[PDB]
Amino acid sequence: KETAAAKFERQHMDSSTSAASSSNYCNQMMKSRNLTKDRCKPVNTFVHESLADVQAVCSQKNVACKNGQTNCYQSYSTMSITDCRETGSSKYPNCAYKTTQANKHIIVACEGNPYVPVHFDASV
Repeated sequence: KETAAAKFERQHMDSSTSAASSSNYCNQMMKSRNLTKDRCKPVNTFVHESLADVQAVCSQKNVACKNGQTNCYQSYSTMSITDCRETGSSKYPNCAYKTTQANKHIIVACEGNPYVPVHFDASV
């Protein structure tokens, strides 16, 4: 099936745009990446940097993950991100989102050989 690394790219990477494309960005992207198929995923973050720069985070600042595991890493620089958050009106199958752009440090969990991002933990 889909590898964990491929799943991270599908759920979290959008290098095509530099910021939140428009007020409709999250509605379009949550659907097109298949994040509304079985339910409305309540929150998700997209990162607008190159794949190379996000993979490099696995050699940056080691920090504890929210779940207590020790394989999380925080970026030294800020990155361009978009947060998608489920609105009040939203009801499956018609999921609806608010789009918010920010520049923040990202925290990701890394695994494997090669050692690559597999989950998005937080932004700070």
